[PDB]
Amino acid sequence: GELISIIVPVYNVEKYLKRCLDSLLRQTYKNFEIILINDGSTDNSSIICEEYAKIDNRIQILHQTNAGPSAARNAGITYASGKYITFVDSDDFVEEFYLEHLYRALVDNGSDISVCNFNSFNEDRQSFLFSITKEKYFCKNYTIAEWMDLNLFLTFTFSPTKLFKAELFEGIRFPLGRLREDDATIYRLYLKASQITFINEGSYYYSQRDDISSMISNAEERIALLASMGYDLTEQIKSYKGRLKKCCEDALRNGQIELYQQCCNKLDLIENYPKE
Amino acid sequence: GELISIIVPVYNVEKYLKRCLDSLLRQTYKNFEIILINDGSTDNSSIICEEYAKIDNRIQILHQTNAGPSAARNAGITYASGKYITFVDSDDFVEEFYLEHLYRALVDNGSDISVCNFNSFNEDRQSFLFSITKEKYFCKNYTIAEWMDLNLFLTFTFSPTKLFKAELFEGIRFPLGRLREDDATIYRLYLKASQITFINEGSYYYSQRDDISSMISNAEERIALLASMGYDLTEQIKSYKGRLKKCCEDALRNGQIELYQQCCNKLDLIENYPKE
Repeated sequence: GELISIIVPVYNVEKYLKRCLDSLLRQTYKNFEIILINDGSTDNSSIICEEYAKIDNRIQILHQTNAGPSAARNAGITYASGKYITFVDSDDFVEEFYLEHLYRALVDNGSDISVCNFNSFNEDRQSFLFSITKEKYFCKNYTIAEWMDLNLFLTFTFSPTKLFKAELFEGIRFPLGRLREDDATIYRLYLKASQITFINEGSYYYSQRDDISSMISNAEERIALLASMGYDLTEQIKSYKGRLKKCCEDALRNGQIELYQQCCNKLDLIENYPKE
Repeated sequence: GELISIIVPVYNVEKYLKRCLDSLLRQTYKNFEIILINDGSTDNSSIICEEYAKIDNRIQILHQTNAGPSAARNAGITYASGKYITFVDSDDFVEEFYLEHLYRALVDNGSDISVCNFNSFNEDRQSFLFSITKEKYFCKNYTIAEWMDLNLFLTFTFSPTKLFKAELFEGIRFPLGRLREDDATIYRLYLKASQITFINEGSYYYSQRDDISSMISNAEERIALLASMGYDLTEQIKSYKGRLKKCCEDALRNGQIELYQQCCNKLDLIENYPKE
């Protein structure tokens, strides 16, 4: 198979990194590179990275001065030479057939992107939560319009579980210094695609154990773009109202007063002054 | 007539302030207060303010530590006790019948807001440009939907030439530390109104002699709000695409590289990947 680039930002994850890398080296799909971007870790993460690189030549390390998750992923994208690009968080781990299933689903269907689901692992209790069962398995091709019309966490705000043609990344980078960076970026990759293939399997495990401002501005930017391109807004509008409610209260609790002012005003307009 | 609050931010306008204030004290509509917000001027502006306060008791001065145009206007809004609120830039000046015409247009039509046009004065050549002639005069009542469907400078991004019921300002303030603050605020006041009256007279004179980021996020925010409230997006979408073009090139010229990738990417999507 053609080369897949796995981009893995690493920042102070010494407890979890070995589990992650072991689950990647066990992939049944062999032709990958793993790009570990150590974002200036101050625990043993950087050492663990070096140790794994010494026993598998598919692992490439980039050490860099701490600059945040966006900067780490953008470095991953710049360094990747694969035909495909996928993201794995160093907190998490995957089934041994993860990559292969994503690959087949993309190539056999002629899609530009393939997406699977995830299950969770509760670290506090050391137990899986299998929300996605075999009985609920399905696979499906989508147009972009069908894809954009929906969880919203899996789809828009979570960068892993997805396999991207590398050419999609022309002009697309994660926004610097900001959290909710996936939220701002992943959907722009969808808008580049012609067809997206989804597989409802939980092959990625999300280990389980805020940036209000970005939450709001990401939603506004996404709505403006979709509108300018002629996509339907119904769901994005509901999402936006929901985020405004959360912001209006949480900004106040955090003492983010100008943000509070803004969000309340916006929520006041939508609810009490709609068009007549 | 009921009290009109005229909010006038003052920052280092010693050359122009006397002209502005003289044109205001000559108003045929007498029942106003002028709130001068000296935003920590370092020329003779603050002294000129004090001199005028001594000969007309309708003038109230607020001195404050320099905090920007938004902070100055927000201070004006907080201190205003009028039933109506209007803005005058200290750079500019008005006809003697300016306030009266705005007042009548609002009250006689039962509107929540009245708006007039402006002409310009070229300071370098000391000459008027009468774009708005008497032969092109008209007056008209508008719904918000009719109003929102258009210059765009006069309407959305320019805070003077408009008379607002004071009640409209519940929850509405100019955004701190940002330029294009008018761009972000004025239209939110329109959305509070039931009916807007426009008078096509150039009774305000704009004296004639950048914030790329805000330009873009203001447009995205406005589109998201309007969409959420059910208004039409056609013109805003055209406005947005135009600002992206300007941003894509100007951000690059200024060395604003992350902003440049963002705007190019957005413009690339809109023009080369519209919905299929």
